[PDB]
Amino acid sequence: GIFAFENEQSSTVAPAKLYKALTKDSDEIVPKVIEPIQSVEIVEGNGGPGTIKKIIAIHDGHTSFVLHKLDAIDEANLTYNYSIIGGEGLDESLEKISYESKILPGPDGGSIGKINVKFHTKGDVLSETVRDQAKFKGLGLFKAIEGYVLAHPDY
Repeated sequence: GIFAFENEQSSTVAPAKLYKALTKDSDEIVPKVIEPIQSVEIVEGNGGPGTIKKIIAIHDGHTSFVLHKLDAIDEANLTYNYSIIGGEGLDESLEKISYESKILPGPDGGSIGKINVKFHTKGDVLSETVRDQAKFKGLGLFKAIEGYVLAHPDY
């Protein structure tokens, strides 16, 4: 199945800066904001669509990873779509989780992060364990990065 959810988060960060942090600079910001993440490594591709990233983490004890694929990016429209396609952290019932993001202009020179998340389930049911984690999964990454940029604009 494919269960889509939409979420929106306002931010005081200027659209282009928030977008940059979420795209171009995420590899380097993420390790600083989510401690278990040691690094984010490009294992395929040269950065545009199709690129695969191995996010190396050590969830208490041993190193593991999660696989991320860039599905599309359009900086001119401040949009970027990526998916979580493998490794630990990806529920057993999911094929992958796809995110389609767009940063829109908000009032007062701030912005709005519209995140459409799609859970591609192996069955016809979205488990309550996942529908109850569609949160951390929905806006988690976004909030972490936005908070960082918010507190470290000159990063």
